[PDB]
Amino acid sequence: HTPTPKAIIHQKFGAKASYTVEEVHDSSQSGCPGLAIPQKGPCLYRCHLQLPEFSVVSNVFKKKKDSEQSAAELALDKLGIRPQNDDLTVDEARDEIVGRIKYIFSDEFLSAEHPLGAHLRAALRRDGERCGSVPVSVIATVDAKINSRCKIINPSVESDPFLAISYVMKAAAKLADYIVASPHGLRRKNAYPSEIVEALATHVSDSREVAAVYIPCIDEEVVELDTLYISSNRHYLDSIAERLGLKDGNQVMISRMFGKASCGSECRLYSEIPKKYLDNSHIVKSRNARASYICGQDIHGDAILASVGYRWKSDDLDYDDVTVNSFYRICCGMSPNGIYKISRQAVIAAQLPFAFTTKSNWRGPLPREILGLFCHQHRLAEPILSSSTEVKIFTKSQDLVLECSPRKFYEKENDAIQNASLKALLWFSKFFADLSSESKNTSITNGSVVSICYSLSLAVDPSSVEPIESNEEIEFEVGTGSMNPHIESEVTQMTVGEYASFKMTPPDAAEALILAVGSDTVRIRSLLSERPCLNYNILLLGVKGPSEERMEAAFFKPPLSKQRVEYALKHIRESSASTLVDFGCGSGSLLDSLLDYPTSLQTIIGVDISPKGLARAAKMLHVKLNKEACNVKSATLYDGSILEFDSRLHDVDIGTCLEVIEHMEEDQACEFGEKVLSLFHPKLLIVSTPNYEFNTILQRSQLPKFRNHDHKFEWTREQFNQWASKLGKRHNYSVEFSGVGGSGEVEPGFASQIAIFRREASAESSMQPYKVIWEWKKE
RNA sequence: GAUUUCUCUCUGCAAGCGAAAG
RNA sequence: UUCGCUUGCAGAGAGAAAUCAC
Ligand SMILES: Nc1ncnc2c1ncn2[C@@H]1O[C@H](CSCC[C@H](N)C(=O)O)[C@@H](O)[C@H]1O
Ligand SMILES: [Mg+2]
Repeated sequence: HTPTPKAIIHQKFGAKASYTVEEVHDSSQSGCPGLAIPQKGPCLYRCHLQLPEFSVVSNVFKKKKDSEQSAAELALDKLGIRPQNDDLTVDEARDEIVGRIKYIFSDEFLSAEHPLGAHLRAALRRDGERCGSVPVSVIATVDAKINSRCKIINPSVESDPFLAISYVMKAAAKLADYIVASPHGLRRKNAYPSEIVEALATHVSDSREVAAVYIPCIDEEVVELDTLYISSNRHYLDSIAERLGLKDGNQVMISRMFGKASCGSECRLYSEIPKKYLDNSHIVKSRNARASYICGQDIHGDAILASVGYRWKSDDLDYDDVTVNSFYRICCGMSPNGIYKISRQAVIAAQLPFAFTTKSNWRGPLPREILGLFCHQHRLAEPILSSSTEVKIFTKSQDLVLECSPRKFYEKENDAIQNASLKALLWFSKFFADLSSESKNTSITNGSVVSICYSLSLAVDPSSVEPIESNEEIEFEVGTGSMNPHIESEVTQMTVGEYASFKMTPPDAAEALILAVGSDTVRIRSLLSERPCLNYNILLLGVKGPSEERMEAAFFKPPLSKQRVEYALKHIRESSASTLVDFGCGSGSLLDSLLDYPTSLQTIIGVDISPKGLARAAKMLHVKLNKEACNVKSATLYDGSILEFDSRLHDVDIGTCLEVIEHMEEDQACEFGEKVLSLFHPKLLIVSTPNYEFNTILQRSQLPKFRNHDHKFEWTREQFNQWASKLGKRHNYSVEFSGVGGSGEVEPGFASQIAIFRREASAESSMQPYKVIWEWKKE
């Protein structure tokens, strides 16, 4: 385990080197002088680390988090990688161990917070000769110092736990100065000074029972509930020992911790210690199959599965009631299909799907998560996921145990990752077996989700009818085998509102699963000896059709938008002019295309109310006017509302307003018309807004049948034509209609309407509401 | 227990890119 | 304007790890 974060390293040298995050830019965005707008792009970071002497700085970084490491990275490479490089000399681990123990049985330590303190303190309360003796297993387990050292002296400790006990004893013998090995554990040589212990008893901060499990090594034997009792006068281990038949707790062994996700409590497996490492007839005991699986360590003889231990600033014992069904849960919790079931809270109801749709059609824990959780509990390294332009590898201690690669490259980081993670999970699921006839009592598409309410009961095939798994609401992906098959086939017939039921004479649920779900296990065990059937009762609550991925497509050969620009460009060259206005210049596409070709225009102007849009445009104009601007001499962009008059724009010859009107109110459309024609006097004006009747063709793949979630309205060819001509006549303009898209002949009409207002006739004050956000004039 | 590191998910927000019935 | 993709920031929630005055 080398996760050596430069950061933690600094914690070893006190909170003396302060970090400061500073935000700087990397010129990764277009440089545009003069713009009064601000495109707040991602800023990169670099960290400041003030260590006593000198201070170090990280160079540019994308992640605030990476930089802080980077500062610690440059702080330690300048020192000589002095803290990371330090590792243990084998014999030096014995010194740590030795010196550590010595400190533990020292006077002062007796009143320490560290779990040991309660253990050591508790050891004084042990009856008879057992007094003052802490059991070996505790000196090795509770304290990680001993473990970190023990691991270095021997990795074989992980597989064989009795080894840490022998190293503990041997270190105790070499340092016999205040440590005496007793048939009852380790004990101090001399009495704790009377005052220290009295001082201790004054401040103590004061018959409980903790149900656990009893695991036999004899396969035939049943695993049963064995409730152990803890008393303030006896170390909890003696209580466990007492149940395994032994005489001391000094005999008790302790496995690593496990099963938090499976059972919900931190567990240990207490078994006995072959008298060989203790004295440090001779008939070793039978290996305990079950016990060994659960904890991933080899254990002998019977064992006790329990969740007990001392916490920190407390003398109080912490525990949880492990029960018979906690045990079965822990097993099912080892397979991936099982982990999924437990994570989903419906073991008999769910199943680990075989395929991945979209992260919106899935249900329960992601293949990736349930995978990583799987490896860590399995004594393995986080799975390495390879993305190419998917390939997932499994690593455990430098050894490769699984390598996978999926053929389809879904268009998403997560999705390709999740699909590979399922294949992997299916494989491991093949190592432990999991995944009959039916009778019934009272059209759905793959890629849909059903919300059922199901109820399961175990009873004798006809005090015998007992509920096992109930559930009010759960959603299931349909067609990915994400639920028990019988319930799936049953449901795909049902329609919303129905309650169907059926039973399995031969229970389809592997008993380990039935036992994992059911609380009164004693009654469940009985029913399983006689003909037991499993009753399913489903009520359908809702459904949701197939997924929606196919979202966008190109319909018109040249894309609609460009034809619209082209069309308006034709009018600009056909009638030659000077000044042009762009009421609603999005990001400058009209102006983009317009400055790509030598056009007899003199000065351009864009007006828009969108700051995010005016920014993209000014940058484009900056680059476009740099190539030889064939004819322009004063480009300008105003952040303003076209529904407003600004004296700065006068003498407009050509006037563009490409489909903006439809983006505002129907009166705002009229008011805009009114002002543009009357106040600005454009010699020519081009307005576009799509023909509404066309939307019926595009649907084939405020109002119904609308294009944007922004359009306030949409017009028919007759609606537009009317508004258009009313405004025209009332202001002396010549109006002609045409569109882009299809053609004026084919009945649908044009896909987008266009009205060309022409001044036939060919009262002002100053007010500058707008705000010049960008300007430019050849000098 | 103090502290701290690293992850993943959720929602919020910003930006870059691409496209379109804008 | 609108949608989709990618990345950075904040907050919340779950999870793993490590050190702690001899
Ligand atoms: N009242 C108003 N004043 C000015 N601009 C407006 C406005 N209401 C909407 N707009 C602008 O109208 C634009 C509509 S979409 C832009 C289409 C443009 N013809 C192109 O093809 O690039 C948006 O950029 C929006 O900011
Ligand atoms: Mg529009």
